[PDB]
Amino acid sequence: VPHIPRGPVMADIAAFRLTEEEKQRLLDPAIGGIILFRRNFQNIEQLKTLTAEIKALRTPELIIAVDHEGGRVQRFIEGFTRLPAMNVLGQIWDKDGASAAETAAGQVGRVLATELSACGIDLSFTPVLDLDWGNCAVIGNRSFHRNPEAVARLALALQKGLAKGGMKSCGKHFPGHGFVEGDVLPEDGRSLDELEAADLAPFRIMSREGMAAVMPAHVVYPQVDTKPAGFSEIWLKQILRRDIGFKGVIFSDDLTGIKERARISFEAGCDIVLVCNRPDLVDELRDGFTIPDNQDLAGRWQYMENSLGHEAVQAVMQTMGFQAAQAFVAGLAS
Amino acid sequence: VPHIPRGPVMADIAAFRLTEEEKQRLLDPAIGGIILFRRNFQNIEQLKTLTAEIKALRTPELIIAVDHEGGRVQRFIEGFTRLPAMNVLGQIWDKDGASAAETAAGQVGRVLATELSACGIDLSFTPVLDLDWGNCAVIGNRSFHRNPEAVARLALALQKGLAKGGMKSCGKHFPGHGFVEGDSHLVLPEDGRSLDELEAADLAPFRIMSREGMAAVMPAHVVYPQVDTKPAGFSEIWLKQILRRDIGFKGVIFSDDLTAGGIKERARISFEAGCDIVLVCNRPDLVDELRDGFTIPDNQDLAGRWQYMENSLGHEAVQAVMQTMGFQAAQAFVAGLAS
Ligand SMILES: O=C(N[C@@H]1[C@@H](O)[C@H](O)[C@@H](CO)O[C@H]1O)C(F)(F)F
Ligand SMILES: O=C(N[C@@H]1[C@@H](O)[C@H](O)[C@@H](CO)O[C@H]1O)C(F)(F)F
Repeated sequence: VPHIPRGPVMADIAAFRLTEEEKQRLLDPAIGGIILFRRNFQNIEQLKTLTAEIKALRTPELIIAVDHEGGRVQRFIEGFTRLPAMNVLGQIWDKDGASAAETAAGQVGRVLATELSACGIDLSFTPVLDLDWGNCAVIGNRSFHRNPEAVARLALALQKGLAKGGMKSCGKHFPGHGFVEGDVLPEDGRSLDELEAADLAPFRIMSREGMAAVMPAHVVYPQVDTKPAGFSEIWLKQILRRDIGFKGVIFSDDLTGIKERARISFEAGCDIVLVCNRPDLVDELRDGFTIPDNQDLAGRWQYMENSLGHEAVQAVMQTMGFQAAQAFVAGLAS
Repeated sequence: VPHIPRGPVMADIAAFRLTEEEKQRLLDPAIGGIILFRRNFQNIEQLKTLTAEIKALRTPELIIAVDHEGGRVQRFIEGFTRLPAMNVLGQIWDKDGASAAETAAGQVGRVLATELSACGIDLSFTPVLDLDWGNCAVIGNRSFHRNPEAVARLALALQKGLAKGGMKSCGKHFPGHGFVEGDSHLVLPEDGRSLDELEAADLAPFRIMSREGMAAVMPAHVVYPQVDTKPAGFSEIWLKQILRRDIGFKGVIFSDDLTAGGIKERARISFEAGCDIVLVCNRPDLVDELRDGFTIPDNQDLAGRWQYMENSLGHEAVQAVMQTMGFQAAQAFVAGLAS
């Protein structure tokens, strides 16, 4: 079993089981992780087999992630608790108050993460920290709430729940996707002060409380930089690293030539580039790829490794407390 | 004032007032209409001035459109009634019944269209006819409902409201965007279902709206491999064989946003697939490239298809109607659904 450092590329796979070609691709030193999608899911036992064979290829084991946010963003349905959209939690906040909403968010996080942890998944790319300005359809009900305080608090409560389930968090989409219209490269014309007073606050607060990663917005904020955030040294190095003090992973979000697109991502401050639905572009990228110097990469990947062992998860899922959490969360979704 | 037929390209503009270069671009015979966005809106009076100067360039007057669906898709906010998301109408359906929901949809349509008609707008790109399968975040609350019957009936009721406000309808996104997952922004999703599955559900609102006089359709940027390997907006099977021949739709088929392989070639394959009018947004450079030496494809139905979309209310008539108590009550009712 070859020992190769996790590379800075997160790739993906076609279907339910690895092909031989995929195995060879995943052994490339450029690759450090995998993101899964609904097309990779048949049932829980198949998923376990898939994650095991991915993990068996090399050490440190490839980090495996998925988009389980809730509502209309939940890749794996059958055999999982159906998760509510995050704005459901914000509706509880408005109706029953912060305390009930936080409690509910904790349980959603716990169920979400634990069920995925049982299947060999390391991380869900959640939570969305974008504010619901009522402008952006592609975010839509994926946002907790309009109000930064509600978003921050619900996100923190979800994060604690995720940690109980073995998982770190990934805040999306830095520095805030909520204000633009999105239904192209959108433009958010606001000033940095306007963003600091609202959209950025949940990111600051989550970073302070141990958030593992961030996904950047594919959005230009011209008053701060002419470049989209995911390609901006100002956003990623000057604001996120230096000003906010964030030490976790900065993902590039989807780059899908590719070599040049990746280069500018890394140069801007991204640790890991995502290349989804395009194994051809992954093949093009990795051929003659030089791994950029990043002494923090290894630790940044490792912080995201799932913190629960397989047996410990099986035990927790047998408890009455967890099963009650499952039924509570199921009830929010219907 | 030059008399030029409306061309098959729908373009756009940069900001609040036309520049001289934009005026010259909009006189090109390749162009037949304009789509507006939030960046073109400062306030109602500026908007009126903008639409007037667009219309003054040529005859037949360039058709002007905008995306006013409701909820998180409403370009012009200040000075307009805030519109509810379409799923709010589906919630009324579930709670208070079809009759109350249809009535509400009629008022939303009326307010939506009338306020835009006051400003010189011809058409809103609405309604969404996609079904809420609980899969597609980008559609999300933009869909009326999960159930094809509810979607069809709410859409028809909205359509009658729109017509009261001077406007035709544009169904989105043919043949149905509801089932794919969509929470990236720039991927090409795949809907693996069979044609029969779509006919039993997602296609039915499109059939019904077509029969009842829907003026246009926007295609889904989605591949349905069991029917064709091409995305719907570039598929002869979807657009000619299914939409034209089988469904009998006679209105406008708009293209995807074509924004390389080159714009000329991308437009060519759109027209060849069955699109009447190509959209080229946020890229006046590509519109300039496209129109230079452009040969207008032969389409004897184009002129009538554009004209069917012209606003049916005169500007003064709309200002009068908006002073009425009945319309102001509609405004307050719709405002209340949004809050
Ligand atoms: O929102 C979506 N598509 C939008 C349309 O709704 C809109 O009328 C048109 C014009 O601006 O451009 C597309 O990008 C989709 F649901 F297809 F992703
Ligand atoms: O949804 C958006 N971006 C998504 C991320 O949320 C997601 O975690 C990632 C991995 O699948 O892929 C992006 O496209 C955006 F809002 F940025 F458009």
